[PDB]
Amino acid sequence: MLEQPYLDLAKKVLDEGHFKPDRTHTGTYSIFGHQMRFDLSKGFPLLTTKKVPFGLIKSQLLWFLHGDTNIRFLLQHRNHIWDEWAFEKWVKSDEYHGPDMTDFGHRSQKAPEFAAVYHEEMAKFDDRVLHDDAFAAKYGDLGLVYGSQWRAWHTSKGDTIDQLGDVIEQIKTHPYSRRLIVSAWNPEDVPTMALPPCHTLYQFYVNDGKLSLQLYQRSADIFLGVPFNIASYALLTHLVAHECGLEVGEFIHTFGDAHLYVNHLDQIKEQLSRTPRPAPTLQLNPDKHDIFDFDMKDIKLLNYDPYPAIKAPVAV
Amino acid sequence: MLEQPYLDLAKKVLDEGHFKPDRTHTGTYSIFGHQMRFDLSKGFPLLTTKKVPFGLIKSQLLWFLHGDTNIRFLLQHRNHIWDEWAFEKWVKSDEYHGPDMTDFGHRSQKAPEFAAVYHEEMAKFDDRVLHDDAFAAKYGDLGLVYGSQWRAWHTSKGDTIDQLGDVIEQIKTHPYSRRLIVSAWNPEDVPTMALPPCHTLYQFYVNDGKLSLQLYQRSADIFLGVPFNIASYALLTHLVAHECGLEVGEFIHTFGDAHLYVNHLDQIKEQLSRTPRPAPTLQLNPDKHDIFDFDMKDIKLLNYDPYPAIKAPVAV
Ligand SMILES: C#CCN(Cc1ccc2[nH]c(N)nc(=O)c2c1)c1ccc(C(=O)N[C@@H](CCC(=O)O)C(=O)O)cc1
Ligand SMILES: C#CCN(Cc1ccc2[nH]c(N)nc(=O)c2c1)c1ccc(C(=O)N[C@@H](CCC(=O)O)C(=O)O)cc1
Ligand SMILES: O=c1[nH]c(=O)n([C@H]2C[C@H](O)[C@@H](COP(=O)(O)O)O2)cc1F
Ligand SMILES: O=c1[nH]c(=O)n([C@H]2C[C@H](O)[C@@H](COP(=O)(O)O)O2)cc1F
Repeated sequence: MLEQPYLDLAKKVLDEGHFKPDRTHTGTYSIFGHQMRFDLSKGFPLLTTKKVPFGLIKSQLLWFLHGDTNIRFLLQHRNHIWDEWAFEKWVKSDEYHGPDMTDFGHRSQKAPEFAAVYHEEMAKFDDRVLHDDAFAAKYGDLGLVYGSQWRAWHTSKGDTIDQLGDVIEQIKTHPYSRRLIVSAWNPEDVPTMALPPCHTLYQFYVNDGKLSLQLYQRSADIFLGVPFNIASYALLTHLVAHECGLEVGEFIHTFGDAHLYVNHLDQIKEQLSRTPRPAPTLQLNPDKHDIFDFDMKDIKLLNYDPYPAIKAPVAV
Repeated sequence: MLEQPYLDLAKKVLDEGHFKPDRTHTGTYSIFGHQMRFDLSKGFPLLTTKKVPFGLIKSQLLWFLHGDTNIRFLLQHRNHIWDEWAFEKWVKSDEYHGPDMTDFGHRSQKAPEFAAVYHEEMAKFDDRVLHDDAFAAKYGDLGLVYGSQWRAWHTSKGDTIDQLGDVIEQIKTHPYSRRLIVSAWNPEDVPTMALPPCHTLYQFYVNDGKLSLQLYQRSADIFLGVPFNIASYALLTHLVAHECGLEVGEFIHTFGDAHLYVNHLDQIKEQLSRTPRPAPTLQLNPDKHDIFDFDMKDIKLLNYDPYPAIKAPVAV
């Protein structure tokens, strides 16, 4: 079945896992080291044992897949996953001056009155962004995010290398090469960023005509973060092979610290009260080949019958 | 037993492996994706089923572990593993002008007369290096090799980040962090190098006082290259914990393309005619703490009873 992978990763953590403090409060139960593997020939591992929502996953990928470091496309696609860091880079400073708000969010996962401000002054924020190009360009252009990492490596001699572009042009001409990597971890930049890229390195592979991919994710939350991650990189592979004219092999997903949060383990146990159903299947439009173009009307997920969605608290 | 890992990786390739052309002639049998794991508490995985030689492994590590991009320390330590690329960057050019030699080596693994030249003009090379500082500094300073990758990241704003230094100072103060990485893959530099770093990324981990490490190696030869690699990173971990005052956890070693060469598979089958013996145990001197200092008289391997060494041809 395609998603038993997750359920044996998540099972093995609350069984083998050993406790660690984190970079917040809530403890983690962590394993270090896992290869999880999915056979893309017969699927698209979006969890049938918990609604996970393909729409925000597509948007986010597509944002990444064509330069963007600016949340104004994400906002205007009803997606707000990367919304708050834009507010941290602003609540703090010199145009804004308003509410209490310096530090919000965690103290809004359980708040005071906070909800009508963290939700209403960072409403006004995300609004001005979508309509004020000036404002968009500043407090909504996040800088360094996977988008500028894959498509824009800033180099010691002035300019930017579009790495993923180059690896999709190697996939075509030179298929069998052991070099087919996109790193997202740049040292000049990591004694700095809010989050360093959690999705560090991913190499690709052809062999027999179908493209595998492997992703080393350095820090992974078992419950909330790992559902989107399997699916995104699975969506990213389906898209590279429709470009490079290849079939689908594997999506292999490796880990450093796969960790569960102690504040959401009653909830993972409830997910294991469910048996996986038949796995869903994606569609990508034939009339669009340069993967760089896809809108939402170019990737269709079909026949996803999920079990009810299970809620958990971003403490980060 | 600690090295059955290798023998089930190497077994699984000539069994599951599927054929691929490479960046040379000789075909490969390759798997893509493996986590291999060793429990350093009870060992030091140097193969007992084939002599592998700790001396050249120590030298090479130590070279790496204190700035060097120059083979004059490697030469003067009777090690010549990185010797020939120094000769390719020279056979080719303007001080040298001598023998036929432009392209040598492969055509010396099976040569014409080649042996008394590839071996005698690149004798004269490695000699002048060890005695002529001028010459050392040029045709023996390899530039970018793991040494300048770990200890010298060249940055867009002028200077060099000593990454490994910084990660050993984080290991001390902040132990439990999901950030403890040293990448060796720099994009500005990889549309270029002879070999891109085969040992791309490695993150570390404490938890309960003993340090694990995990290495994603992008391209690995099963037979010749993978023996040194398990041991080096195992030696590298033993050294970080004696610095950071930690015990030893695991050494986890992940793969992209683990591949065997078709020209050395009679030879791997002969290694599997042997049962592993008791695994060897290393020593690191108590009076030397800054790992940055170790000479050869600071790491002792004890009680390594190996099976005879099994020879195989560098075609690259
Ligand atoms: C990328 C990026 C930046 N971020 C920020 C961020 C903050 C805390 C985190 N916490 C955990 N455990 N994992 C994460 O991936 C994570 C990411 C993201 C923002 C939201 C979601 C997300 O949709 N969360 C839940 C929604 C339910 C809820 O909390 O109310 C989900 O659908 O699973 C994922 C990533
Ligand atoms: C690092 C680096 C650069 N290099 C260059 C280089 C060239 C061809 C290769 N071929 C293979 N299969 N794997 C490699 O790691 C490799 C590396 C190295 C040079 C020598 C050895 C080595 O000692 N080889 C054999 C020696 C026996 C022989 O060939 O006569 C061994 O001990 O296993 C390893 C790495
Ligand atoms: O440190 C090294 N490791 C390594 O394994 N090789 C070789 C053999 C390996 O199989 C190949 C990597 O494949 P590619 O041909 O893509 O470089 O280079 C060379 C080195 F310098
Ligand atoms: O893309 C992302 N992935 C991710 O998982 N996180 C979170 C949750 C994860 O557990 C943590 C990574 O650990 P660290 O605290 O070391 O950053 O950051 C945030 C993102 F933006």
